[PDB]
Formats: sequence, C-alpha cells, structure tokens
Amino acid sequence: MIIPALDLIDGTVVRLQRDYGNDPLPRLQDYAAQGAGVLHLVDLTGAKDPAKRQIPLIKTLVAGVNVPVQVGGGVRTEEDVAALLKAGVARVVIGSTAVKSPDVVKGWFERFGAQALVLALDVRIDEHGTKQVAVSGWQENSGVSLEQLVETYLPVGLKHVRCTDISRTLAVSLYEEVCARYPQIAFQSSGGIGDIDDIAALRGTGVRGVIVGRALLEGKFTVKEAIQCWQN
Amino acid sequence: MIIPALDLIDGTVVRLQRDYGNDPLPRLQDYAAQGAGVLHLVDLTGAKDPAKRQIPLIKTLVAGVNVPVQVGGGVRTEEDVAALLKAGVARVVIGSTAVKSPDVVKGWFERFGAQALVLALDVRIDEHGTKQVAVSGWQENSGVSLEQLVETYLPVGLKHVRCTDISRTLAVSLYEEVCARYPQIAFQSSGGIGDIDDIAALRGTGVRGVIVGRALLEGKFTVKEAIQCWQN
Ligand code: NA
Ligand code: NA
Repeated sequence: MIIPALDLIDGTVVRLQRDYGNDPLPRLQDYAAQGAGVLHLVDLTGAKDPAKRQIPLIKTLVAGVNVPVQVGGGVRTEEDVAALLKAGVARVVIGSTAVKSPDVVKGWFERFGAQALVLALDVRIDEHGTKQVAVSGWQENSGVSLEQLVETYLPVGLKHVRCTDISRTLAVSLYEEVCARYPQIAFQSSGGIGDIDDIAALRGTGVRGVIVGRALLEGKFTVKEAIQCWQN
Repeated sequence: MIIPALDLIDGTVVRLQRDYGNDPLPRLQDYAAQGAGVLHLVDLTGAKDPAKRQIPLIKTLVAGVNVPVQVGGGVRTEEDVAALLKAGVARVVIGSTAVKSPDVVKGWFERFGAQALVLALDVRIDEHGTKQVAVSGWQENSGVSLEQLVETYLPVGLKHVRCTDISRTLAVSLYEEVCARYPQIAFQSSGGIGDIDDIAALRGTGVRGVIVGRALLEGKFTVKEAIQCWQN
C-alpha cells in the first residue's frame, strides 16, 4: 500500500527545511479520505530531545483519522514505545536503537508484539555491493549488513522493515533482493519518490509499503493517484 | 581474467549448432599467445556419453598450450575427475552432479582439493527474484537457490564457481549480489558476451573470470582486445 508521511517539528509540517504550515490534521485527514490505509509520522522534535516528544499532538492526530499510524522519532526506551502506543499509535518505528541494542529491542518484540513495531534501517551500498546499515545519513556505517540485522530479529518474529537507500529518485535491485530473501517480512520503501513514475518503478519488486512524503507536499501527485498507480 | 572457451563435438569446434572446423589446437594456441591466462573446454561428446569422453584430444590440447585449462562435460564420477586430471587438465568443471549429489561431490573436494574443481551452475531468476539453480536450460528448476548450494560447499573450501544466467547479452545485479556475498569465492561469468561492451559491463561487479566463447569465433573482437578491455 501507499503510506503517506509527514515530518513534524514543534507542530509544524516540514520538508527534508521547508515550512508547510501548522495544519497537520486536515492534511492527514485528506490523505485518509483518498483511500490511504496506513499513515506515517516522524516526530523530529522528539528525535532531538525525548523530553519534548510531541505526545499531545500525536494523540490528536491519531484520534482525528480512521487509519493506523506508524510513528517514529528518537524512540530510545521501552517507556518511549509504551507511551506512543498508549497515545493511540498503531506501530512504533524504531531506528537507531534497533542497530545499537538488538538484545534490548528483541525484548520489546516479546513485550509488545511484532505487529506493533517497525524496524527502520538506513542502507548504503558500499563499493563491494554490500548493503551496509548506518544509523543516519550523517554517520559512518555501523559495521552490520541489512541481511545480518534482519536475521538478528527473525527469531522474535520480525514482520515490518522500513528501508531507506542513503547511497543513491528511484525511476530497485536492492528492494528486489531483500524482499525475495525474506518473503515473510513486509518491507517498506522510503525516499526516492520524486514523481509518480518512481512509484511505478517499485511495482513488482516485492515491496509491500511505499512511503511518500515530500512529493505530496510539493503537489507532484495526490494520494489517490499514487494508490491508482500502485494498484495498477 | 578473460577465459577463452571452445566447445568440442568429436574433434570439431562448435557454436551454441554451427561448425567452425577441426582445428582446436591452433585456435587455443593463438588465444594463449594473446595473453590468456586460463582456457576453458567443454567436451560435448563426453557430456552425451561418458564412454566417448575425448580424453586423447584433451590430452593433446592441454599439452599444446602453456596455460591451465578447465574442462567440463558430463563429469559424473570420481573416476571421470581423476581421468581428466591425469590427462593434464588443471581444473575439472562439475555441473549437474554438483546439484544432484552434493555429499558425493563434497568428498571430491576433500580428495582432489578446491583448486582442482570448478562448480558450474545455471541460474534462472524466478518471478520473486530468487536465484534458482537448474541443471540445464531445458530442465525445470531443481528446488535450490544459488546461495543455498554455494553455502553447501563452503565447508569443504569451495573457491571457484562458474555462473550462467539462463533467464536473461549483458550490456549484472546478479553477479554483483553473489560476488559481494561470498568474497572468498572467485566467480566466473558465462554467456551473454555478444560484443566487447558486454565485457566492460562486468567490470566492477566483482566477477573474477569472464568466459568468452562464441564472440571470439564470430570475430566480434580478439582475445587481446577482450583483455585490454577487462584490465581497463
Ligand atoms: Na565511524
Ligand atoms: Na521438474
């Protein structure tokens, strides 16, 4: 499915910064109205300072739509995960902590269940062609491949992985490769959607979810058009 | 390196049939004279009937050049392997038997050493993107992936694998993927070289050996030009 996404800084919708106003709820509602089955929020404020996690805003946004929302942004502890779920989020997106403390995060899978957690990985394809995991675009590789890290969490029932290629718009071997290798996992693609043809290009790769953020804000296409393209 | 190749049927050089004469030795000698470090022969007569293995011809050809030759064609038993080595071949190319009886072939690695054996696999990329092994272009998939079969032989020190893509000329994700995954193995590519640009396209993939057969017979380029291209 198409997964429309917003990034939020102190209540403001931003592009990766470009300011798109302080109306996240009507935007999300219109995404849902066009048929989106899942939405994605990134709490950039919380990612910078966990004490400033925008729980009240997140609570309002979730309450204001009729579809599950996956939310990420500096999720560091068990308490972070529980607080988001409690605020009504459907799935918590775990990024750097999943690279840095797998034994701890494996425990979270056991407590919350794999249906409640999405593992978000940044991938650089190195000179040799290995899928190197990195915790952000501005940090060096962490010394683990995408496959190794995925296989670390398969024993606790990993179901949802969000992959961003940070070595690369999409108009796809990477997605074809990992989706074929782990057909029991639903992979999401993030980044590289500049226009509608980028979505078409992901068709057939095996990717389950296509995250779309800035192209919608920029008015390149609508959620309805993205879904029509995706469903072909 | 470039690995010039000939297929032989009852002493005749053939193209995959087109007849190119009964002068395999002067052809091989000229390949070597242009700088080839390794050559490849396929005994198509032996592949059809082991009793008719062209050992006397192979013995003459090997003796007539100054470079190692890898030879394949219906290698089915330990006795086949030993007979070829004895006739002076440097490496024996094992195809279908490596798919069908891995425990037996693993024993051959222990007896002869990994430097003496090349595993030749035909690969079809299926609808899901899995690298499916098949024993020939005219048979269905065998129910094992390239990765699974490679990992079967890694414990006995597998070093040389010759991969033909039989689902596809090359002008390469497949080669990039497997070479990156198993950097301790020297992979050879076979097929899909129609012109010199097909060799350039394999540069950077991680492939060690590029088998070139029909393009040389057809006069598209020379061994010297292929080597110049490959070495860049
Ligand atoms: Na570093
Ligand atoms: Na069959």
